[PDB]
Amino acid sequence: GSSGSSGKPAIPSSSVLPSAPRDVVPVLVSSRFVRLSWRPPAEAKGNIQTFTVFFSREGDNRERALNTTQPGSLQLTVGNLKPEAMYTFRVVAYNEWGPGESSQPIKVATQPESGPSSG
Repeated sequence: GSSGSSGKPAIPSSSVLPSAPRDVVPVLVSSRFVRLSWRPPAEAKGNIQTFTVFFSREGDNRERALNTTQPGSLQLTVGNLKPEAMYTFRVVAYNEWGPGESSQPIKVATQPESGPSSG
């Protein structure tokens, strides 16, 4: 796994930035959506607005971005996915400063939904 080669000038050395979240694990995965649960960062260094969760289909390079969590919850359910397909979910903390350390990219295979398989 190697992808990124990106960066901006005058950027903070992940000092006053929030530490990467706990290895996000697929507590609950569905055929259409996939829920994820992770622990909040102890050192936010300011005030966190929300958590950004990415998701992309196998092969493809780009990915969407869904940021929306409850007031006091680090759980976010991502829907509108494709069944019988490997997806790569991620998690990032966006605080006053900005996006701190990026979490580890996980791979979850959606559950089989009315698969075309001939028996």
